[PDB]
Amino acid sequence: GEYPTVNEIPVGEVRLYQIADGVWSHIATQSFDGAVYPSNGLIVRDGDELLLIDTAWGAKNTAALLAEIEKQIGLPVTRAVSTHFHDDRVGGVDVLRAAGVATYASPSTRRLAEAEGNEIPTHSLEGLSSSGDAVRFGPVELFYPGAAHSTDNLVVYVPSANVLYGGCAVHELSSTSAGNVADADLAEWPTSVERIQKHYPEAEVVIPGHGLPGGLDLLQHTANVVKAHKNRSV
Ligand SMILES: O=C(O)/C(S)=C/c1c(Cl)ccc(Cl)c1Cl
Ligand SMILES: [Zn+2]
Ligand SMILES: [Zn+2]
Repeated sequence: GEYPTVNEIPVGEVRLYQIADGVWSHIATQSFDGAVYPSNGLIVRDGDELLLIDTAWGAKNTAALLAEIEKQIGLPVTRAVSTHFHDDRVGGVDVLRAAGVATYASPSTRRLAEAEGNEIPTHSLEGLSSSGDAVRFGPVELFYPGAAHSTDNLVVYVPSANVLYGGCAVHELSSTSAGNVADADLAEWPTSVERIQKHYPEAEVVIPGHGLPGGLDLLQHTANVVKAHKNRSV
């Protein structure tokens, strides 16, 4: 009865975990380049509707996510935001868009998704192109901390619950490296994390893109891991 881990979730199944009143994470697993990884997203209650943050990493997982939401929560998902362009965030957007969900991402994320051959959210989120930018979107704040895991990565804050969803710019405490840095800005990532720390000092829960949620220490840990990664790589 703890947060589910990668070995507890078959590929194709999705679990929900209650984080706060009206805030849940969704957890799925997927195979990528030969290994299996867990991945998180967020669900936030918006009246009698739900806001989804990130897909469940693929069409089949995302269909399973919608079914699990309908079963466990029973409110309609009306909008979704993808927090960067990789398949763990946008894979499944076509399933959402067919199910009548309005899908959103920054123009940067949409253009990078198109270039990569990934699914593309329908609507552009303006006002997030400069580091430190923040905009309101239903029950959350979207924040662009600067380049980190990717140049387009957004974080999401739920002010009613002081929940910070860091997406893939934030690592779990057990992480020992920056992971796949193909699209990363390793020089900027620690500064981007500092911007998050300064902007959301009252966060009570921090949810990484992959792995276990914790407190504010996930932010400092991430900066530490990324600096060490860069040092080892240099
Ligand atoms: O480290 C992470 O959080 C992710 S999203 C790595 C990644 C990369 Cl860099 C490209 C493609 C894909 Cl599918 C993944 Cl999972
Ligand atoms: Zn990514
Ligand atoms: Zn990721």
